[PDB]
Amino acid sequence: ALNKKAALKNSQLSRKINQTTFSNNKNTDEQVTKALNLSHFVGSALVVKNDHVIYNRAFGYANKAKNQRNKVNSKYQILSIQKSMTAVGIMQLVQAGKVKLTDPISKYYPTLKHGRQTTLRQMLDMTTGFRLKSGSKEFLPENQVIDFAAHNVFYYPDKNGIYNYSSVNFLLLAGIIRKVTGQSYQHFFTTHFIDKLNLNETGFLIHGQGQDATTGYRALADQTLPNYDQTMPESKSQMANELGTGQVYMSTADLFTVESAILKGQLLSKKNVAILHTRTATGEYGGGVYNMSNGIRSHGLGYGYESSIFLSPDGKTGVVLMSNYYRKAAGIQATANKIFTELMKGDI
Repeated sequence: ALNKKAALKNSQLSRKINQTTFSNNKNTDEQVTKALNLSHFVGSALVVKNDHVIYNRAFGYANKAKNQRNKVNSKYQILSIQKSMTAVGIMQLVQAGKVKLTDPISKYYPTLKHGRQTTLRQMLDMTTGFRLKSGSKEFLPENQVIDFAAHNVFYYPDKNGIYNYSSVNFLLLAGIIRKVTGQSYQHFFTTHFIDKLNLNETGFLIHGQGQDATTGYRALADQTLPNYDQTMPESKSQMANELGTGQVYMSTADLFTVESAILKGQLLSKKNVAILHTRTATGEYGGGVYNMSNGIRSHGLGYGYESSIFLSPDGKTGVVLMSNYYRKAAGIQATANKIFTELMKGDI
């Protein structure tokens, strides 16, 4: 219907994006702003080159009703980009000698009837046959979010060992962090990421964003322009059910800091970062990110938000775009991809 039309409009936007020039004898602000304006971007945009911020600008409204404009320090949902952080949490446990990537899931989830042999390595690479079709419709504490998933997950033998995206893999990994450490995931995340890296605009949505908050907006089918006519709800249960997988908010700077710190070896040895970030035979995905010849990427979608990061192998050069106004017909990822490609060539 309009669904199909929206995919087509987005293809056409990617076309116009991909055919924009980009020269380094022209002002960075002007060129990036032109590309963001093409997609009618709403949110905040960060471009870093050899660790220097070269573009940092916000567009549209954090909360239109309250006349609050998005700011460079606005907070957005990182969504699935949190999986890369859960992945690093697991590999920290590997480095500390507390788990192995060859461990079978049945070591941690003894009640599972099928897929018991599935390794932690496979869960980290999206090469498992597990799927959770939906979480609990009522708010559950972490231990019960984990219990729900372990008892409600499907297993598909056809999908064992081949890349197929399934979020429950990372919820279950978060439950393994809980079991091994005896800590909550929220506490683990706070000490290992928030405290460690001095993140001041990072937290869990279930506890509120505080200052510089944003509101998620709902687009009607096939719309490209932001009208802010409808907010997108997210219940407490939906936030709880994103344990390990998409329950965190960050500023663009805080997201860049985490992903960069990972690659620079600040949280985990460079050797273990490389072991973690290893693609598979069937997919670029490995260890919670997509692995490319020219760095990593991760993308998130939900609750009216979209998030995107592209980052160079050494962590010093990249693009973060986050939006509180997802539109299928005006996605942000192709824009971030093009900026990153140009940035890595030397064209900015």
